[PDB]
Amino acid sequence: SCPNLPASINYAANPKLPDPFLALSGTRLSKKDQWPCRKEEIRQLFQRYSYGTFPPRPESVTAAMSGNALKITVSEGSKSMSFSVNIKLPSSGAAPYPAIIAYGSASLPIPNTVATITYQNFEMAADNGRGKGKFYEFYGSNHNAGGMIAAAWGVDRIIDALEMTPAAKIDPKRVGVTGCSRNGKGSMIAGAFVDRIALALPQEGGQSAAGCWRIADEIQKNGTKVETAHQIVNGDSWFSTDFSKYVDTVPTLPWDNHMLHALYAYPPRGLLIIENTAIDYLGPTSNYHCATAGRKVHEALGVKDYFGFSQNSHSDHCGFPKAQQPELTAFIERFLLAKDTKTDVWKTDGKFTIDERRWIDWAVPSLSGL
Ligand SMILES: *[C@@H]1O[C@H](CO)[C@@H](O[C@@H]2O[C@H](CO)[C@@H](O[C@@H]3O[C@H](CO)[C@@H](O)[C@H](O[C@H]4O[C@H](CO)[C@@H](O)[C@H](O)[C@@H]4O)[C@@H]3O)[C@H](O)[C@H]2NC(C)=O)[C@H](O)[C@H]1NC(C)=O
Repeated sequence: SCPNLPASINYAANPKLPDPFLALSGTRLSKKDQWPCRKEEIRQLFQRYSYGTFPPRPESVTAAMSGNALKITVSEGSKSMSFSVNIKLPSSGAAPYPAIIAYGSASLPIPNTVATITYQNFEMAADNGRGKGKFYEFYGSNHNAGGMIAAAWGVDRIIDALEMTPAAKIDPKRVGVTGCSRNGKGSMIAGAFVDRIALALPQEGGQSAAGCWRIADEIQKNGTKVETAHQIVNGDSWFSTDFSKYVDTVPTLPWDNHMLHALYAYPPRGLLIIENTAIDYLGPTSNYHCATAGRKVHEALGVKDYFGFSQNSHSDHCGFPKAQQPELTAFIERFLLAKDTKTDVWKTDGKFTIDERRWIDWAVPSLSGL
Protein backbone atom coordinates (compact mmCIF):
# COMPACT_ATOMS: atom_id res chain seq x y z
CA SER A 1 0.00 0.00 0.00
CA CYS A 2 2.88 2.49 0.94
CA PRO A 3 6.53 2.66 -0.32
CA ASN A 4 9.62 2.08 1.93
CA LEU A 5 12.02 4.96 2.89
CA PRO A 6 14.82 6.07 0.53
CA ALA A 7 18.15 4.17 1.14
CA SER A 8 19.48 7.49 2.63
CA ILE A 9 17.70 10.70 3.82
CA ASN A 10 19.32 14.19 3.75
CA TYR A 11 17.71 16.36 6.49
CA ALA A 12 19.25 19.84 6.95
CA ALA A 13 19.86 20.68 10.66
CA ASN A 14 16.51 22.04 11.99
CA PRO A 15 16.36 23.55 15.51
CA LYS A 16 12.48 23.25 15.56
CA LEU A 17 10.16 20.16 15.50
CA PRO A 18 10.05 18.79 11.90
CA ASP A 19 6.68 19.43 10.12
CA PRO A 20 4.71 16.15 10.60
CA PHE A 21 2.67 17.01 7.44
CA LEU A 22 5.82 17.23 5.21
CA ALA A 23 6.43 13.89 3.41
CA LEU A 24 10.08 13.02 2.50
CA SER A 25 8.74 12.94 -1.11
CA GLY A 26 8.57 16.78 -0.73
CA THR A 27 4.75 17.28 -0.96
CA ARG A 28 2.99 18.65 2.14
CA LEU A 29 -0.27 16.77 3.04
CA SER A 30 -3.53 18.48 1.84
CA LYS A 31 -5.81 15.33 1.61
CA LYS A 32 -6.83 12.96 4.51
CA ASP A 33 -6.23 9.85 2.25
CA GLN A 34 -2.48 10.82 2.14
CA TRP A 35 -2.10 10.43 5.99
CA PRO A 36 -1.85 6.58 6.04
CA CYS A 37 1.36 6.69 3.88
CA ARG A 38 2.91 9.50 6.01
CA LYS A 39 1.98 7.45 9.15
CA GLU A 40 4.01 4.45 7.72
CA GLU A 41 6.92 6.80 6.74
CA ILE A 42 6.96 7.97 10.44
CA ARG A 43 6.71 4.34 11.74
CA GLN A 44 9.62 3.36 9.41
CA LEU A 45 11.68 6.46 10.49
CA PHE A 46 11.33 5.58 14.23
CA GLN A 47 12.44 1.93 13.56
CA ARG A 48 15.48 2.94 11.41
CA TYR A 49 16.81 5.80 13.63
CA SER A 50 15.76 4.90 17.27
CA TYR A 51 13.67 1.74 17.99
CA GLY A 52 14.85 -1.13 15.72
CA THR A 53 12.54 -3.26 13.46
CA PHE A 54 9.00 -3.90 14.89
CA PRO A 55 8.44 -7.37 13.33
CA PRO A 56 5.11 -8.47 11.77
CA ARG A 57 2.80 -11.18 13.29
CA PRO A 58 4.80 -14.46 13.06
CA GLU A 59 3.49 -17.39 10.96
CA SER A 60 1.80 -19.02 14.05
CA VAL A 61 0.17 -17.40 17.13
CA THR A 62 -1.78 -19.76 19.51
CA ALA A 63 -3.14 -19.05 23.04
CA ALA A 64 -4.53 -21.14 25.97
CA MET A 65 -6.18 -20.11 29.28
CA SER A 66 -4.65 -22.18 32.20
CA GLY A 67 -6.25 -20.94 35.43
CA ASN A 68 -5.78 -17.11 35.37
CA ALA A 69 -2.66 -17.45 33.09
CA LEU A 70 -3.12 -16.73 29.32
CA LYS A 71 -0.16 -18.73 27.84
CA ILE A 72 0.75 -17.38 24.32
CA THR A 73 2.88 -19.66 22.05
CA VAL A 74 4.28 -18.37 18.69
CA SER A 75 6.52 -20.03 16.04
CA GLU A 76 8.38 -19.08 12.81
CA GLY A 77 10.11 -21.93 10.94
CA SER A 78 11.42 -24.51 13.51
CA LYS A 79 11.68 -21.82 16.30
CA SER A 80 8.97 -21.55 19.00
CA MET A 81 8.65 -19.31 22.15
CA SER A 82 6.00 -19.12 24.95
CA PHE A 83 5.22 -16.19 27.29
CA SER A 84 2.41 -16.02 29.88
CA VAL A 85 0.38 -12.95 31.07
CA ASN A 86 -1.77 -12.90 34.26
CA ILE A 87 -5.40 -11.73 33.71
CA LYS A 88 -7.25 -10.55 36.87
CA LEU A 89 -10.92 -10.28 35.72
CA PRO A 90 -12.85 -7.33 37.30
CA SER A 91 -15.81 -7.61 39.78
CA SER A 92 -18.43 -5.43 37.94
CA GLY A 93 -20.18 -5.56 34.50
CA ALA A 94 -20.47 -8.63 32.17
CA ALA A 95 -18.00 -10.39 29.78
CA PRO A 96 -16.47 -9.81 27.39
CA TYR A 97 -14.63 -7.29 29.67
CA PRO A 98 -12.56 -4.18 28.85
CA ALA A 99 -8.88 -4.63 29.96
CA ILE A 100 -5.64 -2.64 30.60
CA ILE A 101 -2.22 -4.27 29.85
CA ALA A 102 0.20 -3.01 32.58
CA TYR A 103 3.97 -2.92 31.75
CA GLY A 104 5.21 -4.69 34.95
CA SER A 105 2.43 -3.08 37.09
CA ALA A 106 -0.03 -0.14 37.01
CA SER A 107 0.58 2.97 39.17
CA LEU A 108 -2.83 4.34 38.01
CA PRO A 109 -6.04 3.38 39.84
CA ILE A 110 -7.71 0.83 37.41
CA PRO A 111 -11.49 0.70 38.18
CA ASN A 112 -13.24 -2.58 39.26
CA THR A 113 -15.09 -2.49 35.82
CA VAL A 114 -11.79 -3.09 33.86
CA ALA A 115 -9.56 -6.25 33.85
CA THR A 116 -5.81 -6.00 34.75
CA ILE A 117 -3.53 -7.91 32.29
CA THR A 118 -0.04 -7.98 33.96
CA TYR A 119 2.60 -8.08 31.16
CA GLN A 120 6.22 -9.09 32.05
CA ASN A 121 7.71 -6.60 29.51
CA PHE A 122 11.33 -6.83 30.89
CA GLU A 123 10.86 -10.66 30.74
CA MET A 124 9.95 -10.23 27.00
CA ALA A 125 12.99 -7.92 26.35
CA ALA A 126 15.26 -6.86 29.27
CA ASP A 127 15.64 -3.35 30.85
CA ASN A 128 19.52 -3.33 30.69
CA GLY A 129 20.55 -6.42 28.63
CA ARG A 130 21.33 -6.16 24.87
CA GLY A 131 19.54 -9.12 23.15
CA LYS A 132 18.06 -10.64 26.39
CA GLY A 133 14.40 -11.75 26.68
CA LYS A 134 11.77 -14.10 25.14
CA PHE A 135 11.60 -11.82 22.01
CA TYR A 136 15.37 -12.46 21.36
CA GLU A 137 15.18 -16.23 22.25
CA PHE A 138 12.57 -16.34 19.40
CA TYR A 139 13.95 -13.82 16.80
CA GLY A 140 17.71 -13.96 17.68
CA SER A 141 19.97 -12.01 20.14
CA ASN A 142 21.49 -10.16 17.09
CA HIS A 143 17.97 -8.87 16.08
CA ASN A 144 18.27 -5.04 15.92
CA ALA A 145 14.97 -4.39 17.84
CA GLY A 146 15.39 -2.50 21.15
CA GLY A 147 13.72 -3.71 24.39
CA MET A 148 11.00 -1.00 23.98
CA ILE A 149 9.82 -2.02 20.45
CA ALA A 150 10.29 -5.77 21.31
CA ALA A 151 7.97 -5.27 24.37
CA ALA A 152 5.47 -3.48 22.01
CA TRP A 153 5.57 -6.57 19.68
CA GLY A 154 4.54 -8.65 22.74
CA VAL A 155 1.47 -6.37 23.14
CA ASP A 156 0.53 -7.05 19.45
CA ARG A 157 0.78 -10.82 20.29
CA ILE A 158 -1.18 -10.34 23.59
CA ILE A 159 -4.12 -8.92 21.53
CA ASP A 160 -3.80 -11.62 18.76
CA ALA A 161 -4.23 -14.15 21.65
CA LEU A 162 -7.31 -12.33 23.14
CA GLU A 163 -8.97 -12.47 19.62
CA MET A 164 -8.32 -16.29 19.54
CA THR A 165 -9.38 -17.06 23.16
CA PRO A 166 -12.83 -15.66 24.11
CA ALA A 167 -12.26 -18.05 27.10
CA ALA A 168 -10.11 -15.18 28.59
CA LYS A 169 -13.40 -13.09 28.74
CA ILE A 170 -11.74 -9.91 27.28
CA ASP A 171 -13.14 -7.72 24.44
CA PRO A 172 -10.12 -7.49 22.05
CA LYS A 173 -11.35 -4.09 20.70
CA ARG A 174 -11.16 -2.50 24.24
CA VAL A 175 -7.64 -3.37 25.57
CA GLY A 176 -5.79 -0.38 27.13
CA VAL A 177 -2.09 -0.09 28.16
CA THR A 178 -0.24 1.82 30.99
CA GLY A 179 3.08 2.02 32.87
CA CYS A 180 5.14 4.49 34.96
CA SER A 181 8.68 5.86 34.43
CA ARG A 182 10.56 3.35 32.15
CA ASN A 183 7.08 1.78 31.51
CA GLY A 184 5.63 5.22 30.72
CA LYS A 185 8.09 4.97 27.75
CA GLY A 186 7.19 1.31 26.93
CA SER A 187 3.40 1.90 27.20
CA MET A 188 3.66 5.09 25.03
CA ILE A 189 5.53 3.09 22.29
CA ALA A 190 3.22 0.01 22.61
CA GLY A 191 0.18 2.28 21.96
CA ALA A 192 1.95 4.04 19.03
CA PHE A 193 2.80 0.77 17.14
CA VAL A 194 -0.17 -1.52 18.12
CA ASP A 195 -3.14 0.09 16.24
CA ARG A 196 -5.69 -2.18 18.04
CA ILE A 197 -4.92 -0.65 21.52
CA ALA A 198 -8.06 1.32 22.58
CA LEU A 199 -6.32 3.64 25.11
CA ALA A 200 -2.67 4.29 26.20
CA LEU A 201 -1.94 5.79 29.67
CA PRO A 202 1.81 6.60 29.81
CA GLN A 203 2.67 8.00 33.31
CA GLU A 204 5.92 10.03 33.97
CA GLY A 205 7.57 8.48 30.85
CA GLY A 206 9.23 11.86 30.14
CA GLN A 207 11.75 12.12 27.24
CA SER A 208 11.46 9.43 24.46
CA ALA A 209 7.72 9.22 25.42
CA ALA A 210 5.93 12.60 26.09
CA GLY A 211 9.00 14.82 25.42
CA CYS A 212 10.85 15.75 22.18
CA TRP A 213 14.66 15.18 21.72
CA ARG A 214 15.29 18.79 20.46
CA ILE A 215 13.70 20.40 23.59
CA ALA A 216 15.61 17.98 25.91
CA ASP A 217 18.80 19.12 24.07
CA GLU A 218 17.89 22.82 24.72
CA ILE A 219 16.91 22.10 28.41
CA GLN A 220 20.42 20.54 28.80
CA LYS A 221 22.05 23.52 26.95
CA ASN A 222 20.33 25.92 29.45
CA GLY A 223 22.01 24.23 32.49
CA THR A 224 19.36 21.78 33.93
CA LYS A 225 20.19 18.00 34.01
CA VAL A 226 17.56 16.13 31.87
CA GLU A 227 17.18 12.77 29.99
CA THR A 228 18.72 13.77 26.59
CA ALA A 229 19.32 11.39 23.62
CA HIS A 230 23.07 11.43 24.58
CA GLN A 231 22.15 10.25 28.16
CA ILE A 232 19.36 7.71 27.46
CA VAL A 233 21.46 5.22 25.36
CA ASN A 234 23.67 4.40 28.44
CA GLY A 235 21.92 2.69 31.43
CA ASP A 236 19.66 0.42 29.28
CA SER A 237 18.96 -1.57 26.05
CA TRP A 238 15.64 0.35 25.47
CA PHE A 239 16.67 1.60 21.97
CA SER A 240 18.46 -0.12 19.04
CA THR A 241 22.32 0.01 19.06
CA ASP A 242 21.84 2.21 15.92
CA PHE A 243 20.13 5.03 18.01
CA SER A 244 23.53 6.05 19.53
CA LYS A 245 24.90 7.18 16.08
CA TYR A 246 22.23 9.95 15.98
CA VAL A 247 21.95 11.06 19.69
CA ASP A 248 24.64 13.76 19.12
CA THR A 249 23.02 15.12 15.85
CA VAL A 250 19.31 15.46 16.92
CA PRO A 251 18.72 18.55 14.67
CA THR A 252 19.51 16.37 11.54
CA LEU A 253 16.81 13.73 12.49
CA PRO A 254 13.89 13.92 10.01
CA TRP A 255 11.52 13.33 13.01
CA ASP A 256 10.87 13.96 16.73
CA ASN A 257 8.64 12.30 19.42
CA HIS A 258 5.69 14.65 18.54
CA MET A 259 5.36 12.30 15.49
CA LEU A 260 5.16 9.27 17.89
CA HIS A 261 1.95 10.89 19.30
CA ALA A 262 0.76 11.40 15.65
CA LEU A 263 0.60 7.56 15.22
CA TYR A 264 -2.43 7.65 17.65
CA ALA A 265 -4.54 9.96 15.30
CA TYR A 266 -5.21 7.11 12.73
CA PRO A 267 -6.81 4.76 13.40
CA PRO A 268 -8.01 7.17 16.13
CA ARG A 269 -7.38 5.82 19.69
CA GLY A 270 -7.23 7.34 23.23
CA LEU A 271 -3.89 8.75 24.51
CA LEU A 272 -3.83 10.43 27.96
CA ILE A 273 -0.27 11.51 28.93
CA ILE A 274 -0.02 11.85 32.76
CA GLU A 275 3.16 13.79 33.70
CA ASN A 276 4.94 15.42 36.67
CA THR A 277 6.07 19.11 36.50
CA ALA A 278 8.14 18.61 39.72
CA ILE A 279 10.89 16.14 38.46
CA ASP A 280 13.56 17.92 36.30
CA TYR A 281 14.86 14.70 34.57
CA LEU A 282 11.43 14.19 32.83
CA GLY A 283 11.88 17.66 31.15
CA PRO A 284 8.46 19.21 32.08
CA THR A 285 8.53 21.99 29.37
CA SER A 286 9.70 19.40 26.72
CA ASN A 287 6.76 17.03 27.54
CA TYR A 288 4.22 19.91 27.23
CA HIS A 289 5.60 21.60 24.02
CA CYS A 290 6.29 18.17 22.36
CA ALA A 291 2.76 16.84 23.12
CA THR A 292 1.20 20.19 21.94
CA ALA A 293 3.02 19.71 18.57
CA GLY A 294 1.93 16.02 18.34
CA ARG A 295 -1.76 17.04 18.86
CA LYS A 296 -1.56 19.21 15.66
CA VAL A 297 -1.93 15.91 13.65
CA HIS A 298 -4.98 14.96 15.81
CA GLU A 299 -6.28 18.57 15.16
CA ALA A 300 -5.88 18.30 11.32
CA LEU A 301 -7.68 14.85 11.28
CA GLY A 302 -10.44 16.29 13.57
CA VAL A 303 -9.68 13.79 16.43
CA LYS A 304 -8.09 16.50 18.69
CA ASP A 305 -10.01 15.30 21.83
CA TYR A 306 -8.57 11.68 21.51
CA PHE A 307 -5.20 13.12 22.81
CA GLY A 308 -5.21 14.30 26.48
CA PHE A 309 -2.34 15.94 28.47
CA SER A 310 -2.19 16.38 32.30
CA GLN A 311 0.94 17.70 34.15
CA ASN A 312 0.79 17.94 38.00
CA SER A 313 3.49 18.87 40.60
CA HIS A 314 4.21 16.06 43.16
CA SER A 315 7.50 15.11 44.94
CA ASP A 316 6.86 11.30 44.73
CA HIS A 317 7.78 9.61 41.39
CA CYS A 318 4.85 7.44 40.09
CA GLY A 319 2.39 8.38 42.89
CA PHE A 320 -0.92 9.12 41.08
CA PRO A 321 -2.42 12.31 42.59
CA LYS A 322 -6.24 12.52 43.15
CA ALA A 323 -6.10 15.86 41.22
CA GLN A 324 -5.59 13.90 37.92
CA GLN A 325 -8.48 11.36 38.58
CA PRO A 326 -11.34 13.19 36.70
CA GLU A 327 -9.16 13.18 33.49
CA LEU A 328 -8.16 9.45 33.89
CA THR A 329 -11.81 8.45 34.71
CA ALA A 330 -13.07 10.30 31.54
CA PHE A 331 -10.54 8.52 29.18
CA ILE A 332 -11.24 5.07 30.77
CA GLU A 333 -15.01 5.88 30.45
CA ARG A 334 -14.90 6.90 26.71
CA PHE A 335 -12.37 4.35 25.30
CA LEU A 336 -12.72 1.25 27.62
CA LEU A 337 -16.18 1.40 29.36
CA ALA A 338 -17.75 2.47 25.98
CA LYS A 339 -19.44 5.48 27.74
CA ASP A 340 -20.17 8.81 25.95
CA THR A 341 -18.17 11.31 28.12
CA LYS A 342 -16.10 14.31 26.77
CA THR A 343 -12.25 14.12 26.88
CA ASP A 344 -10.94 17.64 25.94
CA VAL A 345 -8.23 17.71 28.69
CA TRP A 346 -5.04 19.78 28.02
CA LYS A 347 -3.57 21.28 31.25
CA THR A 348 -0.24 21.87 33.07
CA ASP A 349 0.24 23.47 36.54
CA GLY A 350 3.89 24.13 35.44
CA LYS A 351 5.24 27.73 35.80
CA PHE A 352 7.68 27.52 32.78
CA THR A 353 7.07 29.67 29.66
CA ILE A 354 4.47 28.44 27.14
CA ASP A 355 5.64 29.53 23.65
CA GLU A 356 4.54 27.22 20.76
CA ARG A 357 6.06 29.31 17.88
CA ARG A 358 9.52 28.52 19.48
CA TRP A 359 9.18 24.84 18.32
CA ILE A 360 6.37 24.96 15.66
CA ASP A 361 7.08 26.98 12.43
CA TRP A 362 4.35 25.03 10.46
CA ALA A 363 0.52 25.41 10.06
CA VAL A 364 -2.26 22.80 10.69
CA PRO A 365 -3.49 22.05 7.13
CA SER A 366 -7.22 21.62 6.27
CA LEU A 367 -7.36 17.92 5.19
CA SER A 368 -10.08 17.20 2.52
CA GLY A 369 -11.53 13.64 2.52
CA LEU A 370 -12.88 14.15 6.10
C1 LIG B 1 16.63 28.36 27.29
O1 LIG B 1 16.89 29.65 27.79
C2 LIG B 1 16.75 30.59 26.80
C3 LIG B 1 17.19 31.89 27.41
O2 LIG B 1 17.52 32.75 26.32
C4 LIG B 1 15.28 30.64 26.46
O3 LIG B 1 15.03 31.29 25.22
C5 LIG B 1 14.30 32.51 25.43
O4 LIG B 1 13.08 32.30 26.12
C6 LIG B 1 12.59 33.50 26.65
C7 LIG B 1 11.31 33.17 27.43
O5 LIG B 1 10.20 33.11 26.54
C8 LIG B 1 12.35 34.47 25.49
O6 LIG B 1 12.01 35.73 26.05
C9 LIG B 1 10.78 36.15 25.69
O7 LIG B 1 10.82 37.22 24.74
C10 LIG B 1 9.63 38.00 24.52
C11 LIG B 1 9.96 39.19 23.58
O8 LIG B 1 10.97 38.87 22.62
C12 LIG B 1 9.05 38.48 25.86
O9 LIG B 1 7.90 39.31 25.74
C13 LIG B 1 8.70 37.27 26.70
O10 LIG B 1 8.07 37.67 27.93
C14 LIG B 1 6.84 37.70 28.43
O11 LIG B 1 6.57 36.70 29.43
C15 LIG B 1 6.59 37.15 30.80
C16 LIG B 1 6.36 36.00 31.81
O12 LIG B 1 5.59 34.91 31.28
C17 LIG B 1 5.57 38.28 30.95
O13 LIG B 1 5.44 38.69 32.32
C18 LIG B 1 6.02 39.46 30.08
O14 LIG B 1 5.15 40.59 30.24
C19 LIG B 1 6.04 39.00 28.63
O15 LIG B 1 4.69 38.78 28.21
C20 LIG B 1 10.01 36.55 26.95
O16 LIG B 1 10.89 37.43 27.64
C21 LIG B 1 13.53 34.66 24.55
O17 LIG B 1 13.15 35.29 23.32
C22 LIG B 1 14.11 33.33 24.16
N1 LIG B 1 15.41 33.45 23.52
C23 LIG B 1 15.77 32.76 22.44
C24 LIG B 1 17.25 32.71 22.22
O18 LIG B 1 14.97 32.17 21.74
C25 LIG B 1 14.63 29.31 26.25
O19 LIG B 1 13.28 29.62 26.47
C26 LIG B 1 15.13 28.29 27.22
N2 LIG B 1 14.79 27.00 26.72
C27 LIG B 1 14.29 26.13 27.54
C28 LIG B 1 14.33 24.72 27.07
O20 LIG B 1 13.89 26.43 28.65
